[PDB]
Amino acid sequence: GSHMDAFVGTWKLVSSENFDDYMKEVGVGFATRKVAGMAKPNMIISVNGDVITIKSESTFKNTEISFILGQEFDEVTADDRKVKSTITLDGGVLVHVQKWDGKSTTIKRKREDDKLVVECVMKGVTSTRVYERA
Ligand SMILES: O=C(O)c1ccccc1C(=O)[C@H]1c2ccccc2S[C@@H]1c1csc2ccccc12
Repeated sequence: GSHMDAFVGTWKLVSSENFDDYMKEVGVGFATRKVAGMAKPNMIISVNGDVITIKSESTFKNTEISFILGQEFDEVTADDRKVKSTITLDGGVLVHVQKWDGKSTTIKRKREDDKLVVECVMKGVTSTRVYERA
């Protein structure tokens, strides 16, 4: 077993705050913001050995990333950015940094009670997305 197994499972989005504003800051265009903003993704997190997989499934897009903590990888985001991603587990928080075009955004995922809370930050703008078990 591992600490990381607190995140494993199938999660459904229950609330969102400031996600349109976050996407604006990231540089997502109007039409993508509208359709992505309507998405209610389910997030499936699994671990096999050292490899963590996070899959997000919705009517907008289905995406999947697999990675080893601390080891950079190339990722194509749901909004079609080509980014360099590094994911670490710091003090029980999964911290995902994406770098592209001289820009950076950080996505933190934390357990809080029966929720999985996702905080996305792009410069000064934070979006909070709350998931519960499916
Ligand atoms: O939805 C989240 O909770 C989330 C948080 C951080 C990173 C990715 C996500 C996602 O799940 C992303 C995703 C992936 C597949 C299907 C639908 C969605 S909505 C969201 C997303 C759409 S454009 C964009 C542009 C920037 C960031 C997210 C996003």
